[PDB]
Amino acid sequence: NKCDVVVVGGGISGMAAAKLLHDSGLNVVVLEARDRVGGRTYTLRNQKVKYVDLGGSYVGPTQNRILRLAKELGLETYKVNEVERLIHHVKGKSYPFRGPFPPVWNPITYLDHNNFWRTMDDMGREIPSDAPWKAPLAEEWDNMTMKELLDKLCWTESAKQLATLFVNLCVTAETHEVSALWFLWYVKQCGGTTRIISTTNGGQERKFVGGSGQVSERIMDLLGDRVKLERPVIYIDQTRENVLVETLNHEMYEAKYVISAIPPTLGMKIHFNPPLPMMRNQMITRVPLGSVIKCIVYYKEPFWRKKDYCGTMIIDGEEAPVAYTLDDTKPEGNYAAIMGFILAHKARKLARLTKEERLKKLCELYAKVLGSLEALEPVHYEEKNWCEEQYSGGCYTTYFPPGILTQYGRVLRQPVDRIYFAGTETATHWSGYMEGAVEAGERAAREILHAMGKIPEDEIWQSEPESVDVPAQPITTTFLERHLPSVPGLLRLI
Amino acid sequence: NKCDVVVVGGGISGMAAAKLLHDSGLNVVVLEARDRVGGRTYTLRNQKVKYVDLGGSYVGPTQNRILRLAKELGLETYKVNEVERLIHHVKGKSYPFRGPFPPVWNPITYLDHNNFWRTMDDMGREIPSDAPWKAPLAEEWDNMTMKELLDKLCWTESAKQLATLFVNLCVTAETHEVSALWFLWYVKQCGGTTRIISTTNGGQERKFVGGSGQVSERIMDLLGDRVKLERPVIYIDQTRENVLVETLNHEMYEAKYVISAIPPTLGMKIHFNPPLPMMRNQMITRVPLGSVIKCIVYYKEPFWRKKDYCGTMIIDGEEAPVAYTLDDTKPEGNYAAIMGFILAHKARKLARLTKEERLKKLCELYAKVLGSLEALEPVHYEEKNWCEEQYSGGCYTTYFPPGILTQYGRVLRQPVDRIYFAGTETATHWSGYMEGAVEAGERAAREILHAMGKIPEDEIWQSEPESVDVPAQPITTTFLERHLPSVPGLLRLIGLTTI
Ligand SMILES: *Cc1cc2c(cc1C)N[C@]1([C@H](CC=O)c3ccccc3)C(=O)NC(=O)N=C1N2C[C@H](O)[C@H](O)[C@H](O)COP(=O)(O)OP(=O)(O)OC[C@H]1O[C@@H](n2cnc3c(N)ncnc32)[C@H](O)[C@@H]1O
Ligand SMILES: *Cc1cc2c(cc1C)N[C@]1([C@H](CC=O)c3ccccc3)C(=O)NC(=O)N=C1N2C[C@H](O)[C@H](O)[C@H](O)COP(=O)(O)OP(=O)(O)OC[C@H]1O[C@@H](n2cnc3c(N)ncnc32)[C@H](O)[C@@H]1O
Ligand SMILES: CCCCCCCCCCCC[N+](C)(C)CCCS(=O)(=O)O
Ligand SMILES: CCCCCCCCCCCC[N+](C)(C)CCCS(=O)(=O)O
Ligand SMILES: c1ccc2oc(-c3ncc[nH]3)cc2c1
Ligand SMILES: c1ccc2oc(-c3ncc[nH]3)cc2c1
Repeated sequence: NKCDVVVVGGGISGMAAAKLLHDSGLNVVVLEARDRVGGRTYTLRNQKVKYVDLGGSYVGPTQNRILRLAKELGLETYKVNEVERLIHHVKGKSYPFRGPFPPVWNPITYLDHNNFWRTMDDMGREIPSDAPWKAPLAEEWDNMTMKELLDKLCWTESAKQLATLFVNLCVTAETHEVSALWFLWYVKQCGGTTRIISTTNGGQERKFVGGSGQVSERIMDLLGDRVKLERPVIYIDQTRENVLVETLNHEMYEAKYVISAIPPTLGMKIHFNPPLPMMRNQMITRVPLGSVIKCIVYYKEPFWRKKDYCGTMIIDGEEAPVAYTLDDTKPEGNYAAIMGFILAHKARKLARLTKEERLKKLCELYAKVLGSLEALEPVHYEEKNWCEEQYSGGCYTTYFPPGILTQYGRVLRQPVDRIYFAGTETATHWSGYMEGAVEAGERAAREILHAMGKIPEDEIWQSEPESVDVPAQPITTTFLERHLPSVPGLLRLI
Repeated sequence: NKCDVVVVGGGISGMAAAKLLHDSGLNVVVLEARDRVGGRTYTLRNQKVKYVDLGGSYVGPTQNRILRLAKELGLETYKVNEVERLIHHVKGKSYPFRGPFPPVWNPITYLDHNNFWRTMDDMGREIPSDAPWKAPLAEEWDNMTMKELLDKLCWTESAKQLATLFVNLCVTAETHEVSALWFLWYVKQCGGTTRIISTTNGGQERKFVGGSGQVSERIMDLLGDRVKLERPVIYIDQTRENVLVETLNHEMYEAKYVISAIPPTLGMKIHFNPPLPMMRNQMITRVPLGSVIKCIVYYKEPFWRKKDYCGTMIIDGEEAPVAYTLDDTKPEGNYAAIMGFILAHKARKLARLTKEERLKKLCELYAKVLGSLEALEPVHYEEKNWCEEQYSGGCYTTYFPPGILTQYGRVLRQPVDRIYFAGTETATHWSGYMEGAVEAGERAAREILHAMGKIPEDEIWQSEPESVDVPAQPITTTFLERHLPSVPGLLRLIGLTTI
């Protein structure tokens, strides 16, 4: 089976790469392991839900590539509900609020919370988006976990508990599991603490009407039989004139170049001839993905709105199975629902239960947090545990344990002879997201066009015009936010 | 191709498992990815060296399973040279010594060093060998790195520097890369700090005459054509009555049971039907192996012995490419040589050089440490960087980063339907070593014999008689070693007295 380029993986990144090469007139083939496209996106349809995203779902301002590609494919977005108040549930009680962060009243606690977010952003400003290993303190920050950084920075338990929730929600991993350098890079490359965590004007702003799975599905529609489902790649041989790619179902493909568009560690499922260079050989064993169950509970009405709650809950404490929720009701106001994530160690702990047992735990939690018996009467339930997936390895994305990013980070996007590397993990802006999958797929495709003499080197990386539909507003701070002292700062001054 | 049991992997563990099963009367096949058996053991033979171990090589007292297996195969051991003095090189200078650790004269520094080793072993005694996640403080210890633990325990930089060399040499990883719970388990399950690090009476005491690769080679000889070389396994299907195992070169094997005798993360190279359970699916992405280049420099004579140095060097400092060496001269006294390890980040950093460039840096280092110009006159050089191996992933063994051993540790040797797990990583005594490979291969084989109804349950785990050729001396302490205070203990005493 001969072609110009074989793309390994039919997620957003693989599809985005294959579309760009196809549009330029090359013959492309996509080899997809699953019986479906979309990868870490997956939209389920049935009569009870109409459609529901069980994988990645949210898009927001500054994510211009995914918004442009989806629009071209005929998709529209709608705004996640944030009309009414958010809730922070702390020590068994609900506190309603508005804004990026829940209010803090104790003056010492206030200084400590303010300093924490401000310091994460100050640190990020020294970390290059395209080369975090070049931060002036790269080794110092990479050799400690986020747990150790929080222990140093947070003088109050209140700030440490909220910081921990923040880490667990952003990267589906425990603070002690991940490098401080890598985590600080991850926040900075999504535009900072406010942008990453916000609904209005942030990464949770919007969802696609009909589901995000439609991105990969609609590219597969364009490409037709160029997409081969149930073709897990098992072997890549670069010792001859053309590259040879073999699948598990005993097919052989021959191409001038390959794009690897799978999570980095899933490169281990492929046997290489000749062997990979030593730094990549070891890198792909050092880069796990996080752990999460995404759970959606359906109700007759969006009853929380009647109490002036929008459906967003930030829920602290070990006993709560879900630490974060958003309203998942359709833009038409029907199929009322709450989406929640079971994060990191809780995904491992609660996976032992039945689906019915998890539904009961969630409904009882939401009844307490929303202060409503209506939460105890679900009409339907859907969930997906991404820890189970052989061809994802987890969700949302790959995290770096201490020491790995500085030692192996340079390897991620370095070509290996005629194999180029896409996948959201290789992006420089919203890596981890659907936005990063588009950036990395289109960049890896343009590296091949450049290697073919079709475009100049300065066209490999390309800027994206801002979406007219989803424009970004500036992120601002107040004089007091910028200048109030930290807790040890107020002590040095006393 | 039909059989009772397919063993995936022909290193020591898979070879020990296959031998046990074969001896019990079962039909076994070994599917080995490489064109050779032995895996993380590899004995090179050529005219310049005669033979030389480029992978695992040392055995010692308390490693009774590997000693028994090797003896039965007709192999002999000899003692690594420790006749003359050891050297500790720190801050640019060499200090000769004898004993498990260089002597410390400053009384405050002495308290801190004594307390450090003592405390590592005290903590280890809280950790069950067969279940480290059951330690009372397992979560607390697993949620910090070894670097954080050294920062807390060591009240002198001298102790922290030495402990850092200790961690790097024991597990070919950095202190900040590894879980404190996992590292404390690893040391305890090798018999403790003295036993793991010693030559005489420890893990470095002996080598096999002719090389350790003979263990795997001689078992292949016993098994004949049951060992299939250049058969990398790509696919295991358990949806039917018999297990189906497919190889890369397009062959199919059918068996009642399978033993996976490969490093845990190399399980990712196999596509599973049905998919693995979620805990194992994630576990095999969380367990990297360490990084090392093993380097042997050959000389006309063992010239260091004439200066009353045995060849053992503990070398501190970033600029030193090699942090630990042993005399590698043949027991006959010829093919004089120094073996050195390039460890952890230095294996990555120095892999960029040529073989000739690395030889030059090693000779220049040895010349300074030994105060000997003769070190600049090598006659031959061999090396192996284990980081480059597709079918090993690194050496010596698998390490666990913070948080992993408590969350996923119980999965490591849990059977998946009809797949059982061997490999040194699943051992409970000298896991990471050739000893642990034998323990795990024989244990997994006996799990299958029990599943077939051939042996009762209490025979799955079996004790090993002590070697009569290499018996173990106990590790002892003195009254003062046991009861002298730590540095903060002493400060507490001072505070109390002066109150
Ligand atoms: C799973 C999951 C993902 C995301 C979210 C939630 C879940 C449960 N959430 C999103 C955000 C992540 C933040 O960090 C988010 C969370 C919370 C609030 C706001 C936002 C989300 O809502 N928005 C968003 O943009 N991204 C989210 N999540 C991550 C994205 O889903 C993810 O970034 C992209 O989908 C990744 O795309 P790709 O890089 O294209 O990678 P895959 O989807 O994994 O595709 C790889 C395909 O390759 C196939 N494969 C594997 N191995 C193969 C072999 N050997 N041979 C052939 N094919 C192979 C595999 O099957 C895939 O199809
Ligand atoms: C590499 C290396 C290993 C060891 C040492 C040094 C090096 C450079 N040193 C040893 C000590 C380790 C201490 O922690 C030590 C160090 C310093 C001072 C004293 C002692 C040593 O000297 N003694 C010792 O006992 N062990 C050492 N090292 C570790 C051992 O080499 C290792 O423990 C065993 O060899 C492991 O045996 P196995 O569990 O059987 O595992 P492998 O050897 O890796 O065999 C697996 C085989 O599987 C094949 N494979 C892989 N993937 C396959 C697929 N998909 N299909 C089929 N076959 C597959 C692979 O090719 C292997 O042959
Ligand atoms: C004359 C009185 C002097 C008292 C000295 C006050 C020091 C008290 C220690 C409290 C530790 C608080 N945390 C946040 C855990 C560590 C801070 C990290 S760091 O100290 O900035 O490194
Ligand atoms: C007479 C008492 C006065 C003491 C007051 C001085 C403060 C001492 C701080 C030194 C830190 C030493 N290290 C080893 C880095 C950390 C130890 C961790 S732990 O404190 O033992 O938990
Ligand atoms: C810690 C953990 C979760 C969090 O969610 C927010 C938030 N959501 C929408 C506006 N701010 C802020 C926040 C902080
Ligand atoms: C830290 C690093 C390496 C080391 O080697 C020893 C040792 N070797 C032989 C007897 N003791 C002790 C020791 C401590």
